[PDB]
Amino acid sequence: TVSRRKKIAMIGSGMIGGTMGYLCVLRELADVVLFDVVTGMPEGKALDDSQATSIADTNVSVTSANQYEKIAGSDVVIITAGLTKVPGKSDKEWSRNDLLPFNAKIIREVAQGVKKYCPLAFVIVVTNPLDCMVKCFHEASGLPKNMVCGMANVLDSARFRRFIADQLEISPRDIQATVIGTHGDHMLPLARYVTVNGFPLREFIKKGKMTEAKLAEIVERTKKAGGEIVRLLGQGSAYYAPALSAITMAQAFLKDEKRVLPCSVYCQGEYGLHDMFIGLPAVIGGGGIEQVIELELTHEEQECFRKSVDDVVELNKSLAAL
Amino acid sequence: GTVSRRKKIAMIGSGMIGGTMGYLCVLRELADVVLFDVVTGMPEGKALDDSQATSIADTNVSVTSANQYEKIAGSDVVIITAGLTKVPGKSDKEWSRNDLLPFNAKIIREVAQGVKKYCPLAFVIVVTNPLDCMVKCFHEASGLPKNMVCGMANVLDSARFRRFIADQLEISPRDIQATVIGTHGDHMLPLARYVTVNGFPLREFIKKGKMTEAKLAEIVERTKKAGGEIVRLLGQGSAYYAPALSAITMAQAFLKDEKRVLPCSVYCQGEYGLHDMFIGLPAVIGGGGIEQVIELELTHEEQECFRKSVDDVVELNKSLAAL
Amino acid sequence: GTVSRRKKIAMIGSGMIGGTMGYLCVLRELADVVLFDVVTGMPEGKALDDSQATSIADTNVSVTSANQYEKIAGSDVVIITAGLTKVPGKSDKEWSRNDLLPFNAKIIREVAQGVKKYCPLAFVIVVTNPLDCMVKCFHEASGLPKNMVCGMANVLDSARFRRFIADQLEISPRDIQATVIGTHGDHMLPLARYVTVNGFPLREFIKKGKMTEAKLAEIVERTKKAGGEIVRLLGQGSAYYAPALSAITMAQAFLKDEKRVLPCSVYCQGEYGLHDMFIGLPAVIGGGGIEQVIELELTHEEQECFRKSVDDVVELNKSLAAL
Amino acid sequence: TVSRRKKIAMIGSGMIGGTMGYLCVLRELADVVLFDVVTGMPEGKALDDSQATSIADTNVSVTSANQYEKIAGSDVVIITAGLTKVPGKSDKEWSRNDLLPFNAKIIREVAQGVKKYCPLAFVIVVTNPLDCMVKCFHEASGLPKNMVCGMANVLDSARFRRFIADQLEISPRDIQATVIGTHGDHMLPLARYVTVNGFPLREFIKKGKMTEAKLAEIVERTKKAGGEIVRLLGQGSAYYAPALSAITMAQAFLKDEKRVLPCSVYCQGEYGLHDMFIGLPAVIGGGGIEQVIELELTHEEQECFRKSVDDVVELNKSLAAL
Ligand SMILES: NC(=O)c1ccc[n+]([C@@H]2O[C@H](COP(=O)([O-])OP(=O)(O)OC[C@H]3O[C@@H](n4cnc5c(N)ncnc54)[C@H](O)[C@@H]3O)[C@@H](O)[C@H]2O)c1
Ligand SMILES: NC(=O)c1ccc[n+]([C@@H]2O[C@H](COP(=O)([O-])OP(=O)(O)OC[C@H]3O[C@@H](n4cnc5c(N)ncnc54)[C@H](O)[C@@H]3O)[C@@H](O)[C@H]2O)c1
Ligand SMILES: NC(=O)c1ccc[n+]([C@@H]2O[C@H](COP(=O)([O-])OP(=O)(O)OC[C@H]3O[C@@H](n4cnc5c(N)ncnc54)[C@H](O)[C@@H]3O)[C@@H](O)[C@H]2O)c1
Ligand SMILES: NC(=O)c1ccc[n+]([C@@H]2O[C@H](COP(=O)([O-])OP(=O)(O)OC[C@H]3O[C@@H](n4cnc5c(N)ncnc54)[C@H](O)[C@@H]3O)[C@@H](O)[C@H]2O)c1
Ligand SMILES: O=C(O)c1nonc1O
Ligand SMILES: O=C(O)c1nonc1O
Ligand SMILES: O=C(O)c1nonc1O
Ligand SMILES: O=C(O)c1nonc1O
Repeated sequence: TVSRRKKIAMIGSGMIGGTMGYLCVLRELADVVLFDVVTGMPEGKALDDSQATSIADTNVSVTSANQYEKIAGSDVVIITAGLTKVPGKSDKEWSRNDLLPFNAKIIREVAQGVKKYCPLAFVIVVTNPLDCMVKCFHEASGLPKNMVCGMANVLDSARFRRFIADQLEISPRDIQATVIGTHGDHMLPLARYVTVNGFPLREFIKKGKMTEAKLAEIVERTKKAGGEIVRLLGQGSAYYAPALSAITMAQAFLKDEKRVLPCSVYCQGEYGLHDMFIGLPAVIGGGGIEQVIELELTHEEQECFRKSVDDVVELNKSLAAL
Repeated sequence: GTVSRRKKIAMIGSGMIGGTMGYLCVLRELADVVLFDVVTGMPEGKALDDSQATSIADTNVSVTSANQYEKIAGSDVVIITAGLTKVPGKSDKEWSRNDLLPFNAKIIREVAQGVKKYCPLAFVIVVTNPLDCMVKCFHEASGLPKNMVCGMANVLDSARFRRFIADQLEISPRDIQATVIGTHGDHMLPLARYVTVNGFPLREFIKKGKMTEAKLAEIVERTKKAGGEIVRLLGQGSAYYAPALSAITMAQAFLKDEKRVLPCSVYCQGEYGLHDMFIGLPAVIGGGGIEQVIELELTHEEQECFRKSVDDVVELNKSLAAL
Repeated sequence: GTVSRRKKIAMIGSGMIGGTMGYLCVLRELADVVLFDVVTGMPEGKALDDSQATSIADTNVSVTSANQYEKIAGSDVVIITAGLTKVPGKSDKEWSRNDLLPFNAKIIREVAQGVKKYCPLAFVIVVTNPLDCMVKCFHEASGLPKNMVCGMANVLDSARFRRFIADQLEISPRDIQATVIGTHGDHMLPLARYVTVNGFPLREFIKKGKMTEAKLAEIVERTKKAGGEIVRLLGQGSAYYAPALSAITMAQAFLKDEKRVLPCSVYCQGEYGLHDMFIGLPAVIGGGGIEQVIELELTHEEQECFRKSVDDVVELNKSLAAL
Repeated sequence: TVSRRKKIAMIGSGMIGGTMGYLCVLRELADVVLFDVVTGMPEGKALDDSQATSIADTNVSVTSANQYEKIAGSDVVIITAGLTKVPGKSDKEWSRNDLLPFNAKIIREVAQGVKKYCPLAFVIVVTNPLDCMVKCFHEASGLPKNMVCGMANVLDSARFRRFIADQLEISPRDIQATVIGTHGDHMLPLARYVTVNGFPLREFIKKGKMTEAKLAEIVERTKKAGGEIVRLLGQGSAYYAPALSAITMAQAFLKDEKRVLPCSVYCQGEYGLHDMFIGLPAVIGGGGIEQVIELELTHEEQECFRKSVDDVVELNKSLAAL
């Protein structure tokens, strides 16, 4: 075989892992390995997803595994391995930060597997607490700084954009709305940078297409979106938009698209941040994280951002203290 | 002042398959979506998740949830997945689509009243098991035209048949034409004789050593057991990815009048000598609904098998009337 | 008995752009296609070529040719490319869209009568140059609603603006929002101040050294001269690939009610203080046709430029009445 | 750049070359190099096609060239370089065989360029007389037998399928109709192998959905399709379906799809043919031509096939005698 297919390993074959494998089948993006510690269920997802290639009229290989040697040769690795909720807690008390002691353990295990079998892969961490887990994976795996990132802000921005799109009655394709920062209650939806095909939202508000109170409400909804879905589902958390967000990132790498997709990235001076990962606008291409966009935040915005930073910083301190 | 309105598909049942189909509509920007279910909460969680996905897919369709049939009014297509997947008490090995009869007949008749009242002009695709029995139940309970009601099953069965063959021949499933007809159950009939590689009979490939007769037979058996295998491996519910895509592919064939050949459970009126019943047959789906029902020249042997398939639907239909 | 009919797009003019748009309809299975032209023979050659392509694309739409307006009846959308691309006698360097006025005004008025008679309910997209002048000419000659007629131009101009910026910043054009408004000609206005990278002002990228002001200006000039450069390089006719995609993108926004922001020549009724004329402005295209006309808070400087753009269309419209 | 984009070189940037570059832009299939001996026009096509990426929201590089070093690193090379008609002749007398003395020269030039700058590419010859030209390119370039093929039968089959699809009122996706043999008047539309999703056409005829006379007519139309389009266009020949046919082949290689796409391939015993290229059913994947399907032709079919073979054989004799 002179021209081999792209290969993506889904470390974690739950709701998101399986849905991402499905997206690969639909777009014929790459061969898929549905890895997981659970036996049985992954083979079931693998069979379901592979059988879908017939109807999709595409041809990629979807298999399951529980041995890390199976992910060797992966171009991309998307990690969803972990718990979605704390055993016992109610949905009313769902908190991403509480998954720390449970998932760090899992992420470290995965890091060792990747370091050993596919150290040249581009890694996309999904597992929560996202920003903390990406840093955890980076340290444990030893992979280059530009080849590791966490999917979060693309999802947050998707919500931000959809809400605005509904109000303005314009397609979300033409709404540029970005959320940066830690993926949690202190994420920062950049209201001042929201544009309609480049045109500042401020101009649409001055014309009565949206009220300042509605924008504020949309900014709040964006932050609460994840918990809202957790509350409404009853079982687990969001997986459709999250799966597409991660795959969109994977494709940007695979096809060297150079798409601007906000994701938790390694900081070396940007925004005055050092030795940590946090959500920021970035460009993803064949070189991994090729650009970290440094925006000129206002003082008011810097305060909000600093609080968002405190969250990861304390989260990372708790991680170390274990 | 909208002159050009988007297509609308109501998903009656917002479980694993319903939500996945809504996701598909988002990705292809196929149609606005209504995720209907008797359960409140979950559907809206699905609607939010799927609608938020439009942003990343850069498409624009509306995805909302509902628990009131008035919401499905105007739907161009209705795909029904409402129903149980497994019978409480039964082991995974004991899983049988037929045991679902007394639980889902009730549900399908309710849905029938809802469609009859709010969107009687829709093209209806039943998915709920026992499929062939449920489609017939929906059709008589709803009163919709015979060419506007069908059941999704054989597209899924054929997909498996095709994927298995494709793997063995090292050829894309796009170029494997393998068809399964009959009742969606243990007596479904994978038409081994009609398997082709871009029109070239499989037997020529076998004669040339590409694969053996024994493997063909192994694959035929595997096709029949595919559902239960996944039920066993998942440990919860049943398949939904391929099922959702099968149904949406049929829905799209209708919406865009593609005239695709997609085997599904259809109303019989003389084909293969059958009357007043639904069963899997190769059909052509287009803007006119089920536009053609292909009647294949089956051999006596295949007829023997097909009759066992019919016996099953006939029995189920009897068990239904016996309620 | 077809309940769900495919969309229908009539291509008035089956030259380079018309045929390419039909090709696009085939690939996306967007709609049935009618390749209309006064010339006989060539259009049918295009129809055969494009229809045969459906097989390889595995899609199913109808592509036919015509020379009689009765054939475009029922069209949901009409894209007009009928007209000359260059003036015989003129050198390539002398190429100017304005010189096409006396040759295409005649053609556009004929097409107007055809649409008025056979498919007056269509969403019409004019492409023929001089664009802004031709769209206005079509609108008054046809009598169609003001929200159902527009001209494709600025989407193409913006595409160039975006591609140039994208190359310099090493970012996909998907994430570059660069817009051009005004008359489709040497006085078009690439809005440098409104150029963003996913909403982030370009000036921040310039301030950080990613690219210089001089390059921005070089690109602004390049955007204006793009058409003539291609005319010069091709040596025959003018651009058609990006043009065809620009028009089909607008057509799709209408057909599937996507509500996309696509700058195009639209009917003015007070925006920027303009009345009874068409000119390029950012607009929102959906199922209601031109659903929104965005009026940007232009600075005096940008207003000065925009006024020169308006002066051009006003002059052309005068030259037209003077016929 | 860890993950580089696929690269396709269009040797010949005329109607087909440009249209293929356009398809790459639409599908984001690969970066495109529009090569040609003509200067000016290719840069115009390159600009037009690249500008289309913005509207398509894709990101690939489309450039032009007239120096072979520019095609270095190409994964695929599609050759359309050549004349479409004999200078002076009327459209009434159009014949693919007459382009021989004009295009062999051109194909040999291209062979030297490919051999030198991208010998590891998968080559798809389009230039006519197709079957003769593929053999000409193979001999001159020295590329492996499985990495060189000629696009023709996919186009012929597309016509065959479309005509049948219209009559049966079924999508061409579900019509399997194949044409094999030399791309010319003696091409062989395999009427006995036409199926509707695997179901023999014979069964649809017995049911009155199509008449035997209509099938015969469709078989004739298929052979005459190319000349018909030449007659109707006035300028050149077909390019839309031809461009999609070649790109579909290129994609099958690039993404290792293993699609059954009839194309002129190297024969080593198949159908009793030796040292020549001719249209036959084949599977295209990452290994190039991975399979040559040998069908059990009836005696009647073998006669027709042998005449089709005679055509290339004599064509190849004329090539040698130059
Ligand atoms: N960043 C974001 O925006 C975002 C969005 C949604 C969910 N998430 C997070 O994604 C994660 C997965 O969500 P989900 O819905 O797919 O959950 P899920 O429970 O459906 O799947 C998680 C899977 O991880 C597997 N797993 C556990 N330990 C493992 C190990 N050591 N190795 C391999 N696999 C292991 C489990 O068996 C399970 O199948 C959660 O931690 C969730 O909080 C993040
Ligand atoms: N034909 C086929 O090939 C095929 C393939 C897979 C599954 N199925 C069948 O499809 C059905 C759905 O499968 P699933 O995986 O989505 O199951 P699921 O359990 O995930 O979802 C079924 C949904 O139906 C809803 N429901 C129940 N009663 C209802 C009512 N009266 N009105 C509206 N909604 C109601 C439930 O609340 C639930 O959300 C099952 O019966 C299954 O056996 C058929
Ligand atoms: N708005 C833009 O941005 C833009 C971009 C490119 C080209 N254009 C303009 O688009 C037009 C078409 O460009 P093209 O490349 O397709 O040109 P073309 O010469 O290839 O095709 C124009 C076609 O119009 C046909 N035609 C002439 N009179 C007609 C009539 N009365 N009825 C029906 N058809 C008639 C011709 O026979 C010819 O086939 C030109 O006027 C060109 O200047 C505009
Ligand atoms: N196999 C098939 O099914 C099929 C179908 C259609 C056309 N064709 C053949 O494809 C070829 C191209 O068709 P087209 O419509 O694109 O023609 P075209 O005239 O539009 O383009 C051919 C291009 O080849 C270029 N060229 C000439 N000599 C060259 C050289 N030495 N190096 C590089 N480029 C050179 C020309 O400058 C011209 O731009 C013709 O020979 C035609 O007969 C084959
Ligand atoms: O943000 C979400 O929707 C989410 N769901 O599970 N984890 C998350 O971060
Ligand atoms: O066929 C299947 O996979 C299936 N799963 O649930 N019902 C079915 O028919
Ligand atoms: O802008 C162009 O490229 C163009 N080509 O022909 N007319 C035009 O406006
Ligand atoms: O077959 C065709 O259409 C053709 N057109 O130009 N050369 C050919 O072979």
